[PDB]
Amino acid sequence: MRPSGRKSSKMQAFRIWDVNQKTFYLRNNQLVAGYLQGPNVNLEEKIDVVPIEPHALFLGIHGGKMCLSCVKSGDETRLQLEAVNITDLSENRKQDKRFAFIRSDSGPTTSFESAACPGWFLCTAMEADQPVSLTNMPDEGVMVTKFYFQEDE
Repeated sequence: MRPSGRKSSKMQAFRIWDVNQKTFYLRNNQLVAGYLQGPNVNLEEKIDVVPIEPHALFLGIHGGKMCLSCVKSGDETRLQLEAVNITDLSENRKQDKRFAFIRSDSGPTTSFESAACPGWFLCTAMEADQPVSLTNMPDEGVMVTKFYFQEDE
């Protein structure tokens, strides 16, 4: 999540998929898993990745100022693209609250911790219909917390 800064100096545009012919992609309000629907490339998964110091912090852009955060739905909290209506306030480091992620990249594939140290846990749906999921339990036969990390187009 960066408001331009230096001109022509590397935009951090990020995309996520997996080697079993599966991809992450936004339709209206959620990043769908594996392979649902994409008729003539009307999706655009490019998000700006900003780190605290060792890779972990937050995500933002998806067309025009949509911030990927751990949002509060009363008692529950899931991954959401909230519309940020301010170009001046953009966090470089930030403290532990329901808004960051620990990106645990084990060489070619990662996992997403939520809030940051406490909060919610790293997975995504297995087949072509449900989305990205910050769950209540680890990988004890649950979902896909082993997904490949790709940059730009």
